[PDB]
Amino acid sequence: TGPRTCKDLLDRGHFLSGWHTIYLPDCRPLTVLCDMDTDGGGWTVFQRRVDGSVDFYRDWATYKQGFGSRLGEFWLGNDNIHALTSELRTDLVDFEDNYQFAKYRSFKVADEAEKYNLVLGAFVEGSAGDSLTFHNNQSFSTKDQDNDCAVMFQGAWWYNCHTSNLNGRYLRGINWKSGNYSYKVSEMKVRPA
Amino acid sequence: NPCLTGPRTCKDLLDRGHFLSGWHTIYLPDCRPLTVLCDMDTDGGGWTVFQRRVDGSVDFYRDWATYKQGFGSRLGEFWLGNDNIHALTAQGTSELRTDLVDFEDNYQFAKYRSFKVADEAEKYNLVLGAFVEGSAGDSLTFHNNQSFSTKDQDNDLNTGNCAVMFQGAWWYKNCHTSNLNGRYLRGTHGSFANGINWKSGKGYNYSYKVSEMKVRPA
Amino acid sequence: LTGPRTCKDLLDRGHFLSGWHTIYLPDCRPLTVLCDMDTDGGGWTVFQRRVDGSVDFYRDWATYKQGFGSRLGEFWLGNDNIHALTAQGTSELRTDLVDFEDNYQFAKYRSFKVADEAEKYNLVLGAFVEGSAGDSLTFHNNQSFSTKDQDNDLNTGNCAVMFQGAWWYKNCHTSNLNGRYLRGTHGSFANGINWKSGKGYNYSYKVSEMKVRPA
Ligand SMILES: *[C@@H]1O[C@H](CO)[C@@H](O[C@@H]2O[C@H](CO)[C@@H](O[C@@H]3O[C@H](CO)[C@@H](O)[C@H](O)[C@@H]3O)[C@H](O)[C@H]2NC(C)=O)[C@H](O)[C@H]1NC(C)=O
Ligand SMILES: *[C@@H]1O[C@H](CO)[C@@H](O)[C@H](O)[C@H]1NC(C)=O
Ligand SMILES: [Ca+2]
Ligand SMILES: [Ca+2]
Ligand SMILES: [Ca+2]
Repeated sequence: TGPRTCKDLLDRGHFLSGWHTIYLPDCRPLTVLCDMDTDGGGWTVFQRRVDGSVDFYRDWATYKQGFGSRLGEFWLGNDNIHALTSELRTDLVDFEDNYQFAKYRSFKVADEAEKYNLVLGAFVEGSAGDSLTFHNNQSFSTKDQDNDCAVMFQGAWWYNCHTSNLNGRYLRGINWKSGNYSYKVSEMKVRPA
Repeated sequence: NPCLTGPRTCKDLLDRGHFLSGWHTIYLPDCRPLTVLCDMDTDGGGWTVFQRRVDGSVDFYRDWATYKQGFGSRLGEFWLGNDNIHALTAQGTSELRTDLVDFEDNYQFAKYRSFKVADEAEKYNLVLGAFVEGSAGDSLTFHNNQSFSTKDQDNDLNTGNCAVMFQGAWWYKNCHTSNLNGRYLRGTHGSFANGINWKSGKGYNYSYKVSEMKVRPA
Repeated sequence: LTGPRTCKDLLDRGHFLSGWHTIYLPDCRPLTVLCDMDTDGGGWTVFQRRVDGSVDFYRDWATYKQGFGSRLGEFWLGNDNIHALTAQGTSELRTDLVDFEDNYQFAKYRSFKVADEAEKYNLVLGAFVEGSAGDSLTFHNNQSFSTKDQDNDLNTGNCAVMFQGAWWYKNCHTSNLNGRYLRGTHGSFANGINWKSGKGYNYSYKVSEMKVRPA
């Protein structure tokens, strides 16, 4: 029928990163941020931090539906991420402009009934080093839902409790252990396996 | 056919499950499409943003015709246009919100119960309801029932030219206690009250990093 | 749709804010482009934008051909698109430049056309009309586009490599707007976002934009 993914869009000749609408297997439309530039492109970005203008210390309902701005920082929403999911790439930039990434061969979040349980594939490569497998098979947790954190390190993650905290505070935190240091830029993105 | 099925406000859009802030098209009461910036994130969301300053990349020291039609960029700073702002507030009760950020990352705000600008014939007269609350303090009530003025069309209550003296465009009285369309002066300035100023907020000598004005139906 | 064919059409239809809109190319191919509705009367289609150095412009032929970058920031629209945009009739060109002290310079030319890929996206430029940046494009008239992997210049070496850009290089250049984002004055010779008649071979601008409008 029409574009299912950012990869479809890239194959149809959309070469600039930006917000495009795609159709989920639901057939429900959704405008997403396509990264057409990184690692071959065709990535759908579901998380972005870039300047600390958006509060990421949010409750369950807010993470469920998504929040933020197409103009800047956002979380796409756990329902959308579930519908969406296919491999994972996390991109990270520090304040010295150093680039660091990690790539997982598969990435899926379950539905709300399974509390958006993270089921993550094998680490593939990445100067950032593996820091999410250790959170595999864990529900998602927000300040208004325990799960052995969210309040301790101020954020929301598949928390006993973490080795990455990308929805943490913009401290200039947004931590990746293998990578006390909060990154300038963080992006989480997906692409058909 | 799209007018009758399309959304009429950002609140409608939020109601249809649009949770990310961004530019969407809505249909004015006369059925004309208008691409607006929806703030879905702040104070429950569903706000239509008609003003935004963020980096000083756009000149806001503009004439009447330019303020009338709107100017700026969807990528950054803009004024939606006085005709559009009138169309959006002409019928019913839109509350107004003002969000301000300083260069030390202090977020401040002001909220009013209703906000309407009249049409061009009435020179976009401001009809402002009650100040509800806001950490930024009230700096708009002073401007109720004032015409809008630009450097080239002085409709203020000052014997001189407010828009020229304070280098902006606004519902100036004699002259102002707020000046959000003022120069992008970046924090403190020696020049007097000619920046993005909110008197009850950071005063007449400090120009905000971020300014946003937005409406939502009551 | 038979609708808007240019950013100027959009402006006439009452689109007053700069931003990305879709237009219909001469062949009815739809294209989403950045419209500058603010500058010099507005109605400009922007095909090049530098603003913060977040995008690598040191790219190969295929990449310049199809376009690259981001609607959120820096981009090159793509040589095929630029050709499609400028084949029929008269597009005038405006080049807008902003230094790190926020001073604006510009250059305006009466006509601007790039040929198709067979003709190596040749520069066909009209008379300089005015501009505070001076004229650093006319030197480049009637010259094939070159990238690091496709050397069509008049130098015995590879201009694109020597000045880390992609341009209508001769021997080698007087402007280099797709050069490295070097942030102001730089010791290194002429490998930044340079406009000789502007801030010279040793100053790289903060902002650069190249745009077209029906004359
Ligand atoms: C907005 O401001 C306009 C000025 O442009 C106000 O118009 C003025 O309204 C006052 C009411 O407070 C009128 O004063 C009254 O004058 C009559 C004589 O006509 C007198 O009997 C009363 O004792 C009282 O002083 C005044 O005429 C009028 N002036 C003009 C030039 O129209 C208007 O009231 C304001 N509107 C709102 C909603 O505040
Ligand atoms: C352009 O240059 C080509 C060779 O590169 C030459 O054949 C032709 O005469 C030139 N045309 C014009 C109009 O300058
Ligand atoms: Ca006056
Ligand atoms: Ca080659
Ligand atoms: Ca050569």
